[PDB]
Amino acid sequence: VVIDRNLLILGKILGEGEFGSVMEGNLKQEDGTSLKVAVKTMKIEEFLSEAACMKDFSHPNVIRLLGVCIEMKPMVILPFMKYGDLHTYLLYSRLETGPKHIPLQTLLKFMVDIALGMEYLSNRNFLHRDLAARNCMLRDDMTVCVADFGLPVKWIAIESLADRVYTSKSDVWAFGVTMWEIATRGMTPYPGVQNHEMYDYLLHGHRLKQPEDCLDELYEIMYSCWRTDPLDRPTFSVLRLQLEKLLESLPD
Amino acid sequence: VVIDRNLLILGKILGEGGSVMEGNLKQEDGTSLKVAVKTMEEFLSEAACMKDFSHPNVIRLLGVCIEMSSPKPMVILPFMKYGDLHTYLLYSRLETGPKHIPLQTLLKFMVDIALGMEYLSNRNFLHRDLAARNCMLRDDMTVCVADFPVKWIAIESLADRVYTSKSDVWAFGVTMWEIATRGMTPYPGVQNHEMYDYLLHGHRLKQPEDCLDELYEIMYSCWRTDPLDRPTFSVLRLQLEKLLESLPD
Ligand SMILES: Cn1cc(-c2oc3ncnc(Oc4ccc(NC(=O)c5cn(C)n(-c6ccc(F)cc6)c5=O)cc4)c3c2-c2cccc(N)c2)cn1
Ligand SMILES: Cn1cc(-c2oc3ncnc(Oc4ccc(NC(=O)c5cn(C)n(-c6ccc(F)cc6)c5=O)cc4)c3c2-c2cccc(N)c2)cn1
Repeated sequence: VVIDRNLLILGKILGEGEFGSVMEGNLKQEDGTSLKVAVKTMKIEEFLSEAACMKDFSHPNVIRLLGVCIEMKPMVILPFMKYGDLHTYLLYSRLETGPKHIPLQTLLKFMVDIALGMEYLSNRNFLHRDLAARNCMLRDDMTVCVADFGLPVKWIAIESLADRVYTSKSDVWAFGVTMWEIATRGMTPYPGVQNHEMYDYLLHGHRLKQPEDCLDELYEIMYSCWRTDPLDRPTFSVLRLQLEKLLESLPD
Repeated sequence: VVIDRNLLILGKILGEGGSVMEGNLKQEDGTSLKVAVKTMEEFLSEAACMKDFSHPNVIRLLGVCIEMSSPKPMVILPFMKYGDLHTYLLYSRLETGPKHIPLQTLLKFMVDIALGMEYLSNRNFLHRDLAARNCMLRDDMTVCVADFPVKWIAIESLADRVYTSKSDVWAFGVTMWEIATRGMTPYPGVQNHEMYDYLLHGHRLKQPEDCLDELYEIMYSCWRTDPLDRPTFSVLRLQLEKLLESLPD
Protein backbone atom coordinates (compact mmCIF):
# COMPACT_ATOMS: atom_id res chain seq x y z
CA VAL A 1 0.00 0.00 0.00
CA VAL A 2 3.14 2.14 0.26
CA ILE A 3 3.82 4.75 -2.44
CA ASP A 4 7.28 6.13 -3.21
CA ARG A 5 7.72 9.64 -1.79
CA ASN A 6 9.27 10.67 -5.13
CA LEU A 7 5.92 10.42 -6.97
CA LEU A 8 4.29 12.85 -4.49
CA ILE A 9 4.28 16.66 -4.78
CA LEU A 10 2.76 18.60 -1.87
CA GLY A 11 0.87 21.88 -2.21
CA LYS A 12 -1.04 24.26 0.07
CA ILE A 13 -2.84 23.21 3.25
CA LEU A 14 -6.51 22.35 2.72
CA GLY A 15 -7.37 22.05 6.44
CA GLU A 16 -5.44 21.85 9.70
CA GLY A 17 -6.11 20.34 13.12
CA GLU A 18 -3.89 19.32 16.02
CA PHE A 19 -3.35 15.60 15.26
CA GLY A 20 -2.31 16.29 11.67
CA SER A 21 -2.84 18.32 8.52
CA VAL A 22 -4.36 17.76 5.08
CA MET A 23 -2.67 19.19 1.98
CA GLU A 24 -3.41 19.15 -1.73
CA GLY A 25 -1.03 17.25 -3.94
CA ASN A 26 0.01 15.69 -7.22
CA LEU A 27 0.48 11.93 -7.46
CA LYS A 28 2.44 10.39 -10.32
CA GLN A 29 0.72 7.14 -11.18
CA GLU A 30 1.66 3.86 -12.88
CA ASP A 31 0.45 4.93 -16.36
CA GLY A 32 2.54 8.11 -16.29
CA THR A 33 -0.37 10.45 -15.65
CA SER A 34 -0.63 12.68 -12.59
CA LEU A 35 -3.62 12.71 -10.27
CA LYS A 36 -4.84 15.43 -7.92
CA VAL A 37 -4.68 14.04 -4.39
CA ALA A 38 -5.21 15.08 -0.79
CA VAL A 39 -2.43 14.25 1.66
CA LYS A 40 -3.38 13.86 5.32
CA THR A 41 -0.17 13.85 7.36
CA MET A 42 -0.75 12.18 10.73
CA LYS A 43 2.13 13.86 12.51
CA ILE A 44 2.19 3.07 13.83
CA GLU A 45 1.43 -0.65 14.10
CA GLU A 46 -2.33 -0.14 14.36
CA PHE A 47 -1.97 2.19 11.35
CA LEU A 48 -0.03 -0.15 9.06
CA SER A 49 -2.55 -2.92 9.72
CA GLU A 50 -5.34 -0.38 9.06
CA ALA A 51 -4.24 1.34 5.85
CA ALA A 52 -3.72 -2.18 4.51
CA CYS A 53 -7.27 -3.13 5.53
CA MET A 54 -8.69 0.05 3.96
CA LYS A 55 -6.62 -0.10 0.76
CA ASP A 56 -8.42 -3.38 0.05
CA PHE A 57 -11.92 -1.92 0.44
CA SER A 58 -13.72 -1.09 -2.79
CA HIS A 59 -17.07 0.72 -2.74
CA PRO A 60 -18.20 3.85 -4.62
CA ASN A 61 -19.67 5.27 -1.39
CA VAL A 62 -16.51 4.67 0.67
CA ILE A 63 -13.59 7.03 0.15
CA ARG A 64 -10.80 5.36 -1.80
CA LEU A 65 -7.36 5.25 -0.23
CA LEU A 66 -4.64 5.53 -2.87
CA GLY A 67 -1.81 4.48 -0.56
CA VAL A 68 0.64 5.61 2.10
CA CYS A 69 3.94 7.48 1.77
CA ILE A 70 6.87 7.07 4.16
CA GLU A 71 8.88 10.18 5.06
CA MET A 72 11.73 10.60 7.53
CA LYS A 73 6.21 10.51 9.44
CA PRO A 74 3.40 8.81 7.52
CA MET A 75 0.98 10.42 5.09
CA VAL A 76 -2.32 9.13 3.70
CA ILE A 77 -3.04 9.77 0.01
CA LEU A 78 -6.65 10.23 -1.10
CA PRO A 79 -8.18 11.52 -4.35
CA PHE A 80 -8.86 15.24 -4.29
CA MET A 81 -12.57 16.14 -4.33
CA LYS A 82 -13.14 19.72 -5.50
CA TYR A 83 -16.66 19.71 -4.04
CA GLY A 84 -15.33 19.28 -0.51
CA ASP A 85 -17.18 17.89 2.49
CA LEU A 86 -20.95 17.44 2.66
CA HIS A 87 -21.33 19.61 5.77
CA THR A 88 -19.71 22.73 4.29
CA TYR A 89 -21.51 21.96 1.02
CA LEU A 90 -24.90 21.98 2.76
CA LEU A 91 -24.30 25.48 4.16
CA TYR A 92 -23.19 26.75 0.74
CA SER A 93 -26.51 25.59 -0.76
CA ARG A 94 -28.38 28.02 1.51
CA LEU A 95 -26.53 30.88 -0.22
CA GLU A 96 -27.25 32.45 -3.61
CA THR A 97 -23.78 32.06 -5.16
CA GLY A 98 -23.06 28.50 -4.08
CA PRO A 99 -24.60 25.17 -5.08
CA LYS A 100 -28.21 25.43 -6.22
CA HIS A 101 -30.92 24.92 -3.62
CA ILE A 102 -30.76 21.19 -2.90
CA PRO A 103 -34.23 19.63 -3.28
CA LEU A 104 -35.67 16.96 -1.01
CA GLN A 105 -34.86 14.14 -3.45
CA THR A 106 -31.20 15.16 -3.72
CA LEU A 107 -30.96 15.33 0.08
CA LEU A 108 -32.43 11.83 0.37
CA LYS A 109 -29.98 10.53 -2.23
CA PHE A 110 -27.20 11.99 -0.07
CA MET A 111 -28.49 9.80 2.76
CA VAL A 112 -28.78 6.75 0.50
CA ASP A 113 -25.14 7.15 -0.57
CA ILE A 114 -24.01 7.24 3.06
CA ALA A 115 -26.18 4.27 4.04
CA LEU A 116 -24.69 2.26 1.17
CA GLY A 117 -21.16 3.14 2.27
CA MET A 118 -21.95 2.25 5.87
CA GLU A 119 -23.73 -0.98 4.90
CA TYR A 120 -20.58 -2.02 3.01
CA LEU A 121 -18.37 -1.17 6.00
CA SER A 122 -20.63 -2.81 8.56
CA ASN A 123 -20.80 -5.94 6.41
CA ARG A 124 -17.04 -6.29 6.88
CA ASN A 125 -17.62 -5.54 10.60
CA PHE A 126 -15.89 -2.15 10.37
CA LEU A 127 -16.69 0.53 12.95
CA HIS A 128 -16.45 4.11 11.70
CA ARG A 129 -17.10 5.76 15.13
CA ASP A 130 -16.95 9.31 13.67
CA LEU A 131 -19.89 9.44 11.26
CA ALA A 132 -21.03 13.00 10.56
CA ALA A 133 -21.65 15.29 7.60
CA ARG A 134 -18.21 16.85 8.12
CA ASN A 135 -16.67 13.40 7.51
CA CYS A 136 -18.63 12.72 4.30
CA MET A 137 -17.01 13.71 1.01
CA LEU A 138 -18.71 14.65 -2.26
CA ARG A 139 -17.26 12.88 -5.27
CA ASP A 140 -16.89 14.58 -8.66
CA ASP A 141 -20.21 13.02 -9.74
CA MET A 142 -21.98 14.51 -6.66
CA THR A 143 -22.17 11.06 -5.05
CA VAL A 144 -21.29 11.06 -1.36
CA CYS A 145 -18.60 8.74 0.00
CA VAL A 146 -17.93 7.88 3.64
CA ALA A 147 -14.59 9.02 5.07
CA ASP A 148 -12.93 10.04 8.35
CA PHE A 149 -10.68 13.09 8.62
CA GLY A 150 -9.22 12.25 12.03
CA LEU A 151 -7.24 15.52 12.30
CA PRO A 152 -18.39 15.09 18.73
CA VAL A 153 -20.42 14.47 21.89
CA LYS A 154 -23.65 15.23 20.01
CA TRP A 155 -23.00 12.40 17.50
CA ILE A 156 -22.21 9.73 20.12
CA ALA A 157 -24.79 7.09 21.08
CA ILE A 158 -26.25 7.14 24.59
CA GLU A 159 -24.76 3.75 25.51
CA SER A 160 -21.38 4.94 24.20
CA LEU A 161 -21.61 8.12 26.31
CA ALA A 162 -21.84 6.40 29.71
CA ASP A 163 -19.94 3.22 28.86
CA ARG A 164 -17.22 3.27 26.19
CA VAL A 165 -18.45 0.37 24.05
CA TYR A 166 -18.77 1.16 20.35
CA THR A 167 -20.73 -1.09 17.98
CA SER A 168 -22.41 -1.07 14.59
CA LYS A 169 -25.39 0.47 16.39
CA SER A 170 -23.26 3.33 17.70
CA ASP A 171 -22.49 4.11 14.06
CA VAL A 172 -26.20 3.80 13.26
CA TRP A 173 -26.98 6.36 15.97
CA ALA A 174 -24.43 8.75 14.47
CA PHE A 175 -26.07 8.02 11.11
CA GLY A 176 -29.41 9.29 12.38
CA VAL A 177 -27.73 12.50 13.49
CA THR A 178 -26.01 12.79 10.10
CA MET A 179 -29.40 12.29 8.43
CA TRP A 180 -30.63 15.18 10.58
CA GLU A 181 -27.72 17.41 9.56
CA ILE A 182 -28.57 16.85 5.89
CA ALA A 183 -32.30 17.43 6.38
CA THR A 184 -31.54 20.65 8.29
CA ARG A 185 -29.02 21.72 5.60
CA GLY A 186 -26.14 21.98 8.10
CA MET A 187 -27.73 22.84 11.46
CA THR A 188 -25.76 21.90 14.56
CA PRO A 189 -27.48 19.07 16.47
CA TYR A 190 -29.62 19.86 19.51
CA PRO A 191 -29.88 23.68 19.34
CA GLY A 192 -30.15 25.21 22.78
CA VAL A 193 -28.46 22.23 24.48
CA GLN A 194 -24.88 22.33 25.73
CA ASN A 195 -22.37 19.53 25.23
CA HIS A 196 -22.23 18.76 28.97
CA GLU A 197 -26.05 18.47 29.12
CA MET A 198 -26.09 15.93 26.26
CA TYR A 199 -26.04 12.79 28.41
CA ASP A 200 -28.70 14.09 30.80
CA TYR A 201 -30.78 15.29 27.85
CA LEU A 202 -30.63 11.86 26.19
CA LEU A 203 -31.14 9.83 29.38
CA HIS A 204 -34.40 11.66 30.09
CA GLY A 205 -35.72 10.45 26.72
CA HIS A 206 -35.13 13.55 24.58
CA ARG A 207 -34.05 13.15 20.95
CA LEU A 208 -33.39 15.40 17.97
CA LYS A 209 -36.42 17.39 16.87
CA GLN A 210 -38.12 16.84 13.53
CA PRO A 211 -36.86 19.40 10.98
CA GLU A 212 -39.11 22.09 9.55
CA ASP A 213 -40.08 20.56 6.18
CA CYS A 214 -38.94 16.99 6.86
CA LEU A 215 -41.42 14.27 5.88
CA ASP A 216 -42.84 12.19 8.71
CA GLU A 217 -41.57 9.01 7.03
CA LEU A 218 -38.05 10.44 6.90
CA TYR A 219 -38.13 11.45 10.57
CA GLU A 220 -39.38 7.97 11.49
CA ILE A 221 -36.26 6.43 9.92
CA MET A 222 -33.82 8.77 11.65
CA TYR A 223 -35.70 8.52 14.96
CA SER A 224 -35.34 4.73 14.80
CA CYS A 225 -31.56 5.31 14.79
CA TRP A 226 -31.79 6.75 18.33
CA ARG A 227 -33.73 4.03 20.16
CA THR A 228 -32.39 3.72 23.70
CA ASP A 229 -31.73 0.00 23.22
CA PRO A 230 -29.09 -0.48 20.48
CA LEU A 231 -30.56 -3.87 19.57
CA ASP A 232 -33.82 -2.12 18.64
CA ARG A 233 -32.13 0.12 16.07
CA PRO A 234 -32.17 -1.12 12.46
CA THR A 235 -29.05 -2.26 10.66
CA PHE A 236 -27.46 -0.18 7.92
CA SER A 237 -28.79 -2.54 5.25
CA VAL A 238 -32.30 -2.11 6.66
CA LEU A 239 -31.81 1.67 6.71
CA ARG A 240 -30.53 1.63 3.13
CA LEU A 241 -33.68 0.02 1.77
CA GLN A 242 -35.98 2.26 3.82
CA LEU A 243 -34.34 5.41 2.43
CA GLU A 244 -34.19 3.98 -1.10
CA LYS A 245 -37.91 3.16 -1.02
CA LEU A 246 -38.83 6.60 0.35
CA LEU A 247 -36.77 8.36 -2.32
CA GLU A 248 -38.45 6.26 -5.02
CA SER A 249 -41.90 7.14 -3.64
CA LEU A 250 -41.04 10.83 -4.30
CA PRO A 251 -41.54 12.47 -7.71
CA ASP A 252 -38.55 13.12 -9.94
CA VAL B 1 -26.01 42.93 -14.50
CA VAL B 2 -27.43 45.52 -16.90
CA ILE B 3 -26.10 49.07 -16.50
CA ASP B 4 -27.88 52.27 -17.54
CA ARG B 5 -26.51 53.37 -20.92
CA ASN B 6 -26.29 56.99 -19.73
CA LEU B 7 -23.57 55.95 -17.25
CA LEU B 8 -21.20 55.00 -20.11
CA ILE B 9 -18.98 57.31 -22.19
CA LEU B 10 -17.15 55.75 -25.15
CA GLY B 11 -13.70 56.75 -26.37
CA LYS B 12 -11.12 55.67 -28.97
CA ILE B 13 -10.83 52.19 -30.46
CA LEU B 14 -8.44 49.88 -28.61
CA GLY B 15 -8.65 47.02 -31.13
CA GLU B 16 -11.09 45.86 -33.81
CA GLY B 17 -11.90 42.76 -35.84
CA GLY B 18 -16.43 43.28 -33.00
CA SER B 19 -14.63 46.35 -31.67
CA VAL B 20 -13.24 47.17 -28.22
CA MET B 21 -13.22 50.78 -27.03
CA GLU B 22 -11.92 52.59 -23.99
CA GLY B 23 -14.51 54.21 -21.78
CA ASN B 24 -15.56 55.95 -18.59
CA LEU B 25 -18.02 54.14 -16.34
CA LYS B 26 -19.75 56.21 -13.69
CA GLN B 27 -19.99 54.00 -10.62
CA GLU B 28 -22.55 53.86 -7.84
CA ASP B 29 -20.15 55.61 -5.45
CA GLY B 30 -20.05 58.66 -7.74
CA THR B 31 -16.60 58.06 -9.25
CA SER B 32 -15.83 57.11 -12.85
CA LEU B 33 -13.88 53.98 -13.81
CA LYS B 34 -11.70 53.51 -16.89
CA VAL B 35 -13.41 50.64 -18.71
CA ALA B 36 -13.12 48.71 -21.95
CA VAL B 37 -16.28 48.23 -24.03
CA LYS B 38 -16.63 45.42 -26.57
CA THR B 39 -19.50 45.49 -29.07
CA MET B 40 -20.64 42.62 -31.29
CA GLU B 41 -29.96 37.03 -26.65
CA GLU B 42 -26.90 34.84 -27.10
CA PHE B 43 -24.47 37.69 -26.45
CA LEU B 44 -26.14 38.23 -23.07
CA SER B 45 -25.82 34.49 -22.47
CA GLU B 46 -22.02 34.61 -22.49
CA ALA B 47 -22.13 37.44 -19.95
CA ALA B 48 -24.87 35.70 -17.93
CA CYS B 49 -22.39 33.15 -16.55
CA MET B 50 -19.63 35.80 -16.36
CA LYS B 51 -21.02 38.05 -13.61
CA ASP B 52 -21.01 34.97 -11.36
CA PHE B 53 -17.26 34.30 -11.63
CA SER B 54 -15.05 35.90 -8.97
CA HIS B 55 -11.34 35.05 -9.24
CA PRO B 56 -8.30 37.38 -9.38
CA ASN B 57 -7.05 35.50 -12.47
CA VAL B 58 -10.38 35.74 -14.33
CA ILE B 59 -11.24 39.06 -15.96
CA ARG B 60 -14.06 40.54 -13.90
CA LEU B 61 -17.30 41.63 -15.53
CA LEU B 62 -18.44 45.14 -14.69
CA GLY B 63 -21.82 44.92 -16.39
CA VAL B 64 -23.73 44.70 -19.65
CA CYS B 65 -25.16 47.59 -21.64
CA ILE B 66 -27.96 47.42 -24.21
CA GLU B 67 -27.78 50.27 -26.71
CA MET B 68 -31.05 50.85 -28.58
CA SER B 69 -29.11 53.14 -30.93
CA SER B 70 -30.25 53.44 -34.55
CA PRO B 71 -30.33 46.23 -30.58
CA LYS B 72 -26.59 46.63 -29.94
CA PRO B 73 -25.28 44.99 -26.75
CA MET B 74 -22.02 46.01 -25.11
CA VAL B 75 -19.91 44.29 -22.44
CA ILE B 76 -17.93 46.41 -19.98
CA LEU B 77 -14.58 45.20 -18.63
CA PRO B 78 -11.95 46.97 -16.49
CA PHE B 79 -9.39 48.80 -18.58
CA MET B 80 -5.90 47.26 -18.47
CA LYS B 81 -3.24 49.67 -19.72
CA TYR B 82 -0.72 46.83 -20.02
CA GLY B 83 -2.78 45.21 -22.80
CA ASP B 84 -2.77 41.56 -23.77
CA LEU B 85 -0.05 39.11 -22.77
CA HIS B 86 0.94 38.13 -26.32
CA THR B 87 1.67 41.70 -27.42
CA TYR B 88 3.36 42.37 -24.08
CA LEU B 89 5.72 39.45 -24.70
CA LEU B 90 6.78 40.86 -28.08
CA TYR B 91 7.37 44.28 -26.49
CA SER B 92 9.73 42.61 -23.99
CA ARG B 93 12.12 41.86 -26.88
CA LEU B 94 12.34 45.59 -27.71
CA GLU B 95 14.50 48.09 -25.82
CA THR B 96 11.75 50.68 -25.29
CA GLY B 97 9.04 48.31 -24.08
CA PRO B 98 9.01 46.53 -20.74
CA LYS B 99 12.37 45.06 -19.79
CA HIS B 100 13.48 41.49 -20.54
CA ILE B 101 11.09 39.19 -18.69
CA PRO B 102 13.04 36.82 -16.41
CA LEU B 103 12.21 33.13 -16.37
CA GLN B 104 10.56 33.44 -12.95
CA THR B 105 8.15 36.09 -14.26
CA LEU B 106 7.36 33.99 -17.33
CA LEU B 107 6.60 31.05 -15.03
CA LYS B 108 4.40 33.26 -12.85
CA PHE B 109 2.51 34.23 -16.02
CA MET B 110 1.66 30.56 -16.56
CA VAL B 111 0.85 30.09 -12.87
CA ASP B 112 -1.69 32.92 -13.04
CA ILE B 113 -3.34 31.47 -16.16
CA ALA B 114 -3.43 28.03 -14.53
CA LEU B 115 -5.20 29.40 -11.46
CA GLY B 116 -7.76 31.10 -13.69
CA MET B 117 -8.33 27.94 -15.72
CA GLU B 118 -8.49 25.83 -12.55
CA TYR B 119 -11.16 28.18 -11.17
CA LEU B 120 -13.25 27.89 -14.33
CA SER B 121 -12.59 24.16 -14.65
CA ASN B 122 -14.02 23.48 -11.19
CA ARG B 123 -17.10 25.39 -12.41
CA ASN B 124 -17.37 23.04 -15.42
CA PHE B 125 -16.95 25.98 -17.81
CA LEU B 126 -15.16 25.49 -21.13
CA HIS B 127 -13.11 28.40 -22.47
CA ARG B 128 -12.34 26.92 -25.94
CA ASP B 129 -10.24 29.90 -27.12
CA LEU B 130 -7.34 29.93 -24.66
CA ALA B 131 -4.29 31.70 -26.09
CA ALA B 132 -1.77 34.34 -25.06
CA ARG B 133 -3.76 36.90 -27.06
CA ASN B 134 -6.81 36.23 -24.86
CA CYS B 135 -4.91 36.86 -21.60
CA MET B 136 -4.87 40.33 -20.06
CA LEU B 137 -2.26 41.93 -17.81
CA ARG B 138 -3.73 43.55 -14.71
CA ASP B 139 -2.32 46.74 -13.19
CA ASP B 140 -0.37 44.60 -10.66
CA MET B 141 1.21 42.57 -13.52
CA THR B 142 -0.90 39.51 -12.65
CA VAL B 143 -2.48 37.71 -15.58
CA CYS B 144 -6.23 37.17 -15.94
CA VAL B 145 -8.02 34.90 -18.41
CA ALA B 146 -10.39 36.51 -20.92
CA ASP B 147 -11.88 35.90 -24.38
CA PHE B 148 -12.01 38.41 -27.24
CA PRO B 149 -6.83 29.63 -34.06
CA VAL B 150 -6.25 26.23 -35.69
CA LYS B 151 -2.91 25.88 -33.89
CA TRP B 152 -4.48 26.14 -30.40
CA ILE B 153 -7.13 23.43 -30.98
CA ALA B 154 -6.51 19.93 -29.62
CA ILE B 155 -6.16 17.05 -32.08
CA GLU B 156 -9.36 15.40 -30.81
CA SER B 157 -11.19 18.70 -31.41
CA LEU B 158 -9.88 19.14 -34.97
CA ALA B 159 -11.44 15.98 -36.46
CA ASP B 160 -14.68 16.12 -34.45
CA ARG B 161 -16.14 19.17 -32.71
CA VAL B 162 -15.72 17.58 -29.28
CA TYR B 163 -14.53 20.08 -26.67
CA THR B 164 -13.70 18.94 -23.13
CA SER B 165 -11.73 20.56 -20.35
CA LYS B 166 -8.76 18.56 -21.64
CA SER B 167 -8.97 20.61 -24.83
CA ASP B 168 -8.53 23.74 -22.72
CA VAL B 169 -5.49 22.03 -21.19
CA TRP B 170 -4.13 21.43 -24.69
CA ALA B 171 -4.53 25.12 -25.51
CA PHE B 172 -2.90 25.87 -22.16
CA GLY B 173 0.17 23.94 -23.27
CA VAL B 174 0.33 26.00 -26.45
CA THR B 175 -0.08 29.20 -24.42
CA MET B 176 2.76 28.09 -22.14
CA TRP B 177 4.84 27.63 -25.29
CA GLU B 178 3.90 31.15 -26.40
CA ILE B 179 5.08 32.62 -23.10
CA ALA B 180 8.30 30.60 -23.14
CA THR B 181 8.98 31.61 -26.76
CA ARG B 182 7.94 35.20 -25.89
CA GLY B 183 5.43 35.51 -28.72
CA MET B 184 6.52 33.04 -31.40
CA THR B 185 3.67 31.76 -33.53
CA PRO B 186 3.10 28.05 -32.81
CA TYR B 187 4.57 25.49 -35.24
CA PRO B 188 6.98 27.56 -37.37
CA GLY B 189 7.28 26.11 -40.85
CA VAL B 190 3.88 24.36 -40.62
CA GLN B 191 0.79 25.68 -42.41
CA ASN B 192 -2.69 25.89 -40.92
CA HIS B 193 -4.09 23.29 -43.34
CA GLU B 194 -1.23 20.89 -42.46
CA MET B 195 -1.85 21.08 -38.69
CA TYR B 196 -4.22 18.12 -38.32
CA ASP B 197 -1.95 15.87 -40.38
CA TYR B 198 1.08 17.17 -38.47
CA LEU B 199 -0.46 16.31 -35.09
CA LEU B 200 -1.88 12.95 -36.23
CA HIS B 201 1.65 11.73 -37.06
CA GLY B 202 2.82 12.21 -33.46
CA HIS B 203 4.49 15.58 -33.99
CA ARG B 204 4.16 18.22 -31.28
CA LEU B 205 5.40 21.72 -30.57
CA LYS B 206 9.18 21.86 -30.28
CA GLN B 207 10.99 22.64 -27.05
CA PRO B 208 12.07 26.31 -26.93
CA GLU B 209 15.74 27.27 -26.92
CA ASP B 210 15.94 28.40 -23.28
CA CYS B 211 13.14 26.26 -21.83
CA LEU B 212 14.07 24.20 -18.78
CA ASP B 213 13.47 20.49 -19.36
CA GLU B 214 11.09 20.49 -16.39
CA LEU B 215 8.97 23.21 -18.01
CA TYR B 216 8.86 21.45 -21.39
CA GLU B 217 7.77 18.23 -19.68
CA ILE B 218 4.77 20.02 -18.16
CA MET B 219 3.66 21.60 -21.44
CA TYR B 220 4.33 18.38 -23.35
CA SER B 221 1.96 16.55 -20.99
CA CYS B 222 -0.75 18.97 -22.18
CA TRP B 223 -0.50 17.64 -25.75
CA ARG B 224 -0.85 13.91 -25.04
CA THR B 225 -2.89 12.23 -27.77
CA ASP B 226 -5.44 10.83 -25.32
CA PRO B 227 -7.41 13.61 -23.56
CA LEU B 228 -7.78 11.34 -20.53
CA ASP B 229 -3.99 11.28 -20.15
CA ARG B 230 -3.57 15.06 -20.06
CA PRO B 231 -3.29 16.40 -16.50
CA THR B 232 -5.95 18.62 -15.01
CA PHE B 233 -5.55 22.35 -14.49
CA SER B 234 -5.16 21.84 -10.73
CA VAL B 235 -2.33 19.35 -11.26
CA LEU B 236 -0.74 21.68 -13.83
CA ARG B 237 -1.04 24.66 -11.47
CA LEU B 238 0.81 22.84 -8.69
CA GLN B 239 3.50 21.60 -11.09
CA LEU B 240 4.23 25.16 -12.23
CA GLU B 241 4.10 26.52 -8.67
CA LYS B 242 6.60 23.88 -7.56
CA LEU B 243 8.89 24.56 -10.53
CA LEU B 244 8.82 28.28 -9.71
CA GLU B 245 9.75 27.74 -6.06
CA SER B 246 12.72 25.52 -6.96
CA LEU B 247 14.30 28.32 -9.01
CA PRO B 248 16.24 31.06 -7.19
CA ASP B 249 14.86 34.58 -7.11
C1 LIG C 1 -12.86 23.34 -1.60
N1 LIG C 1 -12.15 22.38 -0.77
C2 LIG C 1 -12.05 21.10 -1.02
C3 LIG C 1 -11.29 20.52 0.01
C4 LIG C 1 -10.89 19.04 0.16
O1 LIG C 1 -10.80 18.19 -0.82
C5 LIG C 1 -10.43 16.96 -0.38
N2 LIG C 1 -10.22 15.80 -1.06
C6 LIG C 1 -9.86 14.71 -0.41
N3 LIG C 1 -9.69 14.69 0.92
C7 LIG C 1 -9.89 15.80 1.63
O2 LIG C 1 -9.72 15.81 3.03
C8 LIG C 1 -9.63 14.51 3.54
C9 LIG C 1 -8.41 14.03 4.00
C10 LIG C 1 -8.31 12.74 4.51
C11 LIG C 1 -9.45 11.95 4.57
N4 LIG C 1 -9.45 10.58 5.08
C12 LIG C 1 -8.32 9.81 5.59
O3 LIG C 1 -7.21 10.22 5.67
C13 LIG C 1 -8.72 8.40 6.04
C14 LIG C 1 -7.97 7.30 6.50
N5 LIG C 1 -8.84 6.32 6.74
C15 LIG C 1 -8.49 5.00 7.23
N6 LIG C 1 -10.08 6.74 6.46
C16 LIG C 1 -11.34 6.00 6.60
C17 LIG C 1 -11.88 5.81 7.86
C18 LIG C 1 -13.08 5.13 8.00
C19 LIG C 1 -13.74 4.66 6.88
F1 LIG C 1 -14.92 3.99 7.03
C20 LIG C 1 -13.21 4.86 5.62
C21 LIG C 1 -12.01 5.54 5.47
C22 LIG C 1 -10.06 7.97 6.04
O4 LIG C 1 -10.99 8.62 5.72
C23 LIG C 1 -10.67 12.43 4.11
C24 LIG C 1 -10.76 13.72 3.60
C25 LIG C 1 -10.27 17.00 0.99
C26 LIG C 1 -10.58 18.38 1.37
C27 LIG C 1 -10.56 18.96 2.79
C28 LIG C 1 -9.38 19.01 3.52
C29 LIG C 1 -9.39 19.53 4.80
C30 LIG C 1 -10.57 20.00 5.36
C31 LIG C 1 -11.75 19.95 4.63
N7 LIG C 1 -12.99 20.44 5.20
C32 LIG C 1 -11.74 19.43 3.34
C33 LIG C 1 -10.97 21.59 0.87
N8 LIG C 1 -11.51 22.67 0.36
C1 LIG D 1 -2.48 49.72 -24.62
N1 LIG D 1 -3.68 48.95 -24.90
C2 LIG D 1 -4.47 48.43 -23.99
C3 LIG D 1 -5.52 47.75 -24.66
C4 LIG D 1 -6.69 47.00 -24.00
O1 LIG D 1 -7.02 47.15 -22.75
C5 LIG D 1 -8.07 46.38 -22.41
N2 LIG D 1 -8.73 46.24 -21.23
C6 LIG D 1 -9.76 45.41 -21.12
N3 LIG D 1 -10.20 44.71 -22.16
C7 LIG D 1 -9.60 44.80 -23.35
O2 LIG D 1 -10.04 44.06 -24.46
C8 LIG D 1 -10.98 43.06 -24.12
C9 LIG D 1 -12.30 43.17 -24.55
C10 LIG D 1 -13.22 42.17 -24.23
C11 LIG D 1 -12.81 41.08 -23.48
N4 LIG D 1 -13.70 39.98 -23.11
C12 LIG D 1 -15.15 39.90 -23.22
O3 LIG D 1 -15.83 40.76 -23.66
C13 LIG D 1 -15.71 38.56 -22.73
C14 LIG D 1 -16.99 37.96 -22.84
N5 LIG D 1 -16.91 36.78 -22.24
C15 LIG D 1 -18.01 35.84 -22.12
N6 LIG D 1 -15.67 36.59 -21.75
C16 LIG D 1 -15.14 35.43 -21.03
C17 LIG D 1 -15.02 34.21 -21.67
C18 LIG D 1 -14.49 33.12 -20.99
C19 LIG D 1 -14.07 33.26 -19.68
F1 LIG D 1 -13.56 32.18 -19.01
C20 LIG D 1 -14.18 34.48 -19.04
C21 LIG D 1 -14.70 35.58 -19.72
C22 LIG D 1 -14.93 37.63 -22.03
O4 LIG D 1 -13.79 37.77 -21.75
C23 LIG D 1 -11.49 40.97 -23.07
C24 LIG D 1 -10.57 41.96 -23.39
C25 LIG D 1 -8.49 45.67 -23.52
C26 LIG D 1 -7.57 46.07 -24.60
C27 LIG D 1 -7.58 45.56 -26.04
C28 LIG D 1 -8.72 45.66 -26.83
C29 LIG D 1 -8.71 45.18 -28.13
C30 LIG D 1 -7.57 44.59 -28.65
C31 LIG D 1 -6.43 44.49 -27.87
N7 LIG D 1 -5.22 43.88 -28.40
C32 LIG D 1 -6.44 44.97 -26.56
C33 LIG D 1 -5.25 47.95 -26.03
N8 LIG D 1 -4.15 48.66 -26.11
